[PDB]
Amino acid sequence: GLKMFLAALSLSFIAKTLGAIIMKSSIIHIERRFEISSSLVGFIDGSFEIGNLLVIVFVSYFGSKLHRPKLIGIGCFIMGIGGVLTALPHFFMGYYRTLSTCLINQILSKGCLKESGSYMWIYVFMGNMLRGIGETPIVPLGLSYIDDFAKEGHSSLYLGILNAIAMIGPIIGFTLGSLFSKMYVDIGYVDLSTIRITPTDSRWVGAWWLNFLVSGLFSIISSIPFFFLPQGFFQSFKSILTNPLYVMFVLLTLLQVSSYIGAFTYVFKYVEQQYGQPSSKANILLGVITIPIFASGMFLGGYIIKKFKLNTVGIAKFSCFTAVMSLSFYLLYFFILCENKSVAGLTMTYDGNNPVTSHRDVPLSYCNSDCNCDESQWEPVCGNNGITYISPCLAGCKSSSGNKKPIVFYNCSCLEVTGLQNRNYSAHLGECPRDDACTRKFYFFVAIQVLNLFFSALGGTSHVMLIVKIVQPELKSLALGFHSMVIRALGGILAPIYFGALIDTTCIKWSTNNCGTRGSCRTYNSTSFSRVYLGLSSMLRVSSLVLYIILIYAMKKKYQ
Ligand SMILES: *[C@@H]1O[C@H](CO)[C@@H](O[C@@H]2O[C@H](CO)[C@@H](O)[C@H](O)[C@H]2NC(C)=O)[C@H](O)[C@H]1NC(C)=O
Ligand SMILES: C[C@]12CC[C@H]3c4ccc(OS(=O)(=O)O)cc4CC[C@@H]3[C@@H]1CCC2=O
Ligand SMILES: *[C@@H]1O[C@H](CO)[C@@H](O)[C@H](O)[C@H]1NC(C)=O
Repeated sequence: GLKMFLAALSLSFIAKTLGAIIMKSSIIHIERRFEISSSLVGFIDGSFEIGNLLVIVFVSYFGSKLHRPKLIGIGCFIMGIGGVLTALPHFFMGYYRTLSTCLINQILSKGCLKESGSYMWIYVFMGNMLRGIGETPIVPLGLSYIDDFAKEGHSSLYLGILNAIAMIGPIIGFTLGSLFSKMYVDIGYVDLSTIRITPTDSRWVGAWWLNFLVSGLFSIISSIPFFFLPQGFFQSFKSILTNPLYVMFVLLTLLQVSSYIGAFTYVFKYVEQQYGQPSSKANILLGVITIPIFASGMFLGGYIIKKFKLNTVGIAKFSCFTAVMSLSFYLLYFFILCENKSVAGLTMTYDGNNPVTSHRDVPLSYCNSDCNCDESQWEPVCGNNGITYISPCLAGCKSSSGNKKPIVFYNCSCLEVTGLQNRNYSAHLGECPRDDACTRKFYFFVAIQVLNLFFSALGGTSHVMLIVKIVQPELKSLALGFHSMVIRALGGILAPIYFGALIDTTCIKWSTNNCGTRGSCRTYNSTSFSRVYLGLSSMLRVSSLVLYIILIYAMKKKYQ
């Protein structure tokens, strides 16, 4: 009889997952467009959790479940509104808007402060918090209703089946995300034949608002069927944290999730700054190749735990095994890397021959000297030598071909290598793409990501199964609830934040905002991005592994 409820919940789970990706696939765009640092784009990303942590508290004191289906419905409806709200800042903000050649010819010749636009991110941040306030009722209350209507061995298995179908969402999310990150932000408003920036450039902000509008409409449509369907605490918390093992595990999980959440939030920016790949490719490769294998990994983990008869002391050893395997593959990321992009004036002297300690305050070279011009304009042009430059004026170029589609500057004062004197010094817009070898290494990156995430998923269910055998039977609901709350809150709100702070400390060139304020990051120090990204994710992981080993030792003792 209750097939209706299951269908509806599946729609909702598909909707929930679609929502989460639409947020993490638009990070590279929202950040790029509202012009905020990586830290805030982490804050905005976390606000979703921030809302989740809010709704929890409000129900805990002065709230409770009542008529589950209508509640799930109002939750999904609020999630959809929130998606629509998050898309809304685009319709009342304005158009998302340097080719100046050398001006040796001419030499020695308030509103921005009051920029509400500067706190316009506060809109998206709110919308995401709405989404968080609305999503929370889905999972726990849906599982409660299931367990209310379930025969022997049904509610839990139902979680499994629903989780499987949910994996159809990330597939569409990334697929749609790959489609809308190729469409310029003002698509339909501006004639797309004049926009010079390309999807590979670092100023390209794709249609994120389409992502959010589609996610919101899907969420509302999935909220529709839920209507017309049905017709002390602290004391235990004390105990749950009194059990040393539980504490070890929650800490163990928190460490890994923070390594997962940071990596997910900034994987698109890492793909783009290390290898030359845009966001559209990354999105679709994660959606077509990685997600089916991730679902296969989750299924295989469940089956391995269900068939091989792995007990408590054994399930922990198996999950640790998955981790050693995942970490091994992750630690391989450090051998499939790529040299730094030589951005004259940022990683080297302007003459392109001497490398310097600081990106900041690099003295102008003869070539980039008399040509006085801005020093905060990121209009990158790469020359025949293959070294990126900052701006056509900072490269000392004199003449331009014109607004014709291929814009090739000439007579550039820099690029004064003596080996190409007979050759020209033309430099076309954009940065120059990385050598083929790096594009090749991108595929090793995708393969290592696939294998890592497969071995990660292999231990997915094991986490829930363990969090229930490490704790006394009468504390389970509270123990798993506190686990989920700690993981979501801490990992979700803090990890996108400090990962972005450290990625910020790796940034080389920032862009002026409306009124003289660090805006967004135009180019990064790839190698440092790695040591701060791949590095913080590895230590968090290694530390998780280290505690597991300790946990296994202890479990091997407690039961023996
Ligand atoms: C780029 O430099 C070339 C070579 O100097 C310029 O071509 C010469 O321009 C000047 C003035 O017209 C004269 O030397 C000759 O008429 C041109 N022939 C050459 C090769 O000497 C060219 O005009 C410059 N283009 C700009 C404005 O960037
Ligand atoms: C598998 C996933 C899509 C992308 C995933 C990912 C991708 C790269 C990544 O970092 S990477 O260095 O391993 O590539 C971390 C993660 C963490 C989990 C994250 C999602 C969970 C649900 C989902 O559909
Ligand atoms: C330099 O540019 C000229 C056009 O001005 C082009 O004909 C030439 O092939 C380029 N390089 C060489 C080999 O001189």
